[PDB]
Amino acid sequence: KVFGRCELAAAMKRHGLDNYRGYSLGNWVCAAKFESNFNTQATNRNTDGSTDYGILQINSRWWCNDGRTPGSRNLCNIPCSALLSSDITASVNCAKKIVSDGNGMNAWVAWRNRCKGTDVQAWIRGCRL
Ligand SMILES: [Br-]
Ligand SMILES: [Br-]
Ligand SMILES: [Br-]
Ligand SMILES: [Br-]
Ligand SMILES: [Br-]
Ligand code: NA
Repeated sequence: KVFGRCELAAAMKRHGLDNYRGYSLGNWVCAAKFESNFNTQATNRNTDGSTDYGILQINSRWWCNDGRTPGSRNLCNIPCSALLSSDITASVNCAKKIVSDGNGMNAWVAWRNRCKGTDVQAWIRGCRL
């Protein structure tokens, strides 16, 4: 599924992401835009052999199992394929663990480089929330 901007905002809000660990909704929508272009089916392989999955590009080295990342953990206790569903519940729950592990949303490189310190509220402007 490719989400619309306001559609994703509303889905994230319903799943408790608005102001989760102090990050306003616009941060999460901005990160999803530049990580996956709002596409739940996005995948990207990294040079170390791990793969990033889904709307928030969650990495297989630490967070999910994809059966092909040898030295890896599965901290969200899910198959990586569950992160590609049109239902974002799995991605959101896992993201909540990630953002809580100490480094905040800096775990998402695109957020750091393209959202951090910008007017992120712009990403939910005009939306019915
Ligand atoms: Br957009
Ligand atoms: Br915001
Ligand atoms: Br594995
Ligand atoms: Br959903
Ligand atoms: Br933080
Ligand atoms: Na893994």
